[PDB]
Amino acid sequence: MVLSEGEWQLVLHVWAKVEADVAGHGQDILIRLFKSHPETLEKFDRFKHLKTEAEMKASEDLKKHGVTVLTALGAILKKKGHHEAELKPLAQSHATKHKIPIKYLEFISEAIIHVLHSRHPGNFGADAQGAMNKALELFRKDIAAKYKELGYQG
Ligand code: HEM
Repeated sequence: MVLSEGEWQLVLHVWAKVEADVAGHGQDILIRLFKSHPETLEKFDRFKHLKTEAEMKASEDLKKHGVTVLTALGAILKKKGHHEAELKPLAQSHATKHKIPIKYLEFISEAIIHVLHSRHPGNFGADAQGAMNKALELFRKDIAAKYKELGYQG
């Protein structure tokens, strides 16, 4: 699949808003993920024990990891499809070290869309949401392909 320049502009326009507060958005997204799909929390030996949203919000480690993840995702999106190099180390650690099924990548995609829709309604209309979904689907398709080459494909 290929996104048009118009679609990348919609994606990068809302992402610029997200970058005004990377830590806050990372927190909102991770918490949304963990509450909506509790099973995903089990994959993190570092956060596995967090029982409530209040505990999650209070976690300095969780906030730090949210920044790390959003920064990695941001670097990928800014490549506008030419992200092959960035995808390699990412696919290897998630397939081989962390063992994350593709199923989970869809869950986080949903969380990202949910959060952007809540915080940026004016820059996240139907067209902008379609563009973001297309960018995330592209990301998932490429990660899935790498998973297979690596001998995993979760
Ligand atoms: C947009 C999606 C994703 C991105 C960009 C991303 C990115 C990252 C990055 C950059 C790290 C740091 C170093 C490394 O590669 O290990 C990491 C670690 C990790 N990721 Fe992801 N990830 C994504 C999705 C997921 C999902 C959906 C899960 C689990 C449900 C997951 C679980 C983990 C775990 C268990 C670690 C290590 C945590 C630790 O002990 O420090 N990742 N991820």
